[PDB]
Amino acid sequence: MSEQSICQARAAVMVYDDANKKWVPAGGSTGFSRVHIYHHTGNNTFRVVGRKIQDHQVVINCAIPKGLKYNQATQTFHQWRDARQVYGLNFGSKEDANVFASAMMHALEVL
Ligand SMILES: CC[C@@H]1C=C[C@H]2CCN(C(=O)[C@@H]3CC[C@H]4C=C[C@]5(CCCN5C(=O)[C@H](Cc5ccccc5Cl)NC(C)=O)C(=O)N43)[C@@H]2C(=O)N1CC(=O)O
Repeated sequence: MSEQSICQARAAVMVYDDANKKWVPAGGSTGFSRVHIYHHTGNNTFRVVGRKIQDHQVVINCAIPKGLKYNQATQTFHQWRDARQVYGLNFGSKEDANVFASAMMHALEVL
């Protein structure tokens, strides 16, 4: 397989609607997702890909660039921003937040 999952964590994936200063559910679909970080070993790249638990819709698919600032705002809500959007993960548990942050931080160390 070209891409290998390095973690799976449960979270409600949010994107920030700057115009209304409000978080809104990614993909317009309230509820929780299974959120992976996938590693493409060929070029050592990483992306966050999350799918709704119910209907499998992909609600996030974003690259993790070198130098990203991953903000652990709370024990259960982490966020980061790129050139177009601000993403937030409202984790199902502190354990899920810890798993995801570990993998993210690993990725950011090896990029
Ligand atoms: C899904 C509900 C949600 C859950 C939990 C809480 C936790 C706190 N919180 C926030 O939205 C916080 C409070 C202040 C506000 C102000 C601005 C925001 C919003 C937009 C981005 N931002 C930044 O602070 C970024 C972070 C950053 C730093 C460094 C690198 C990257 C980033 Cl992204 N700052 C820049 C300058 O990039 C922000 O997160 N905000 C969440 C929240 O209240 N709710 C409840 C609701 O919304 O009802």
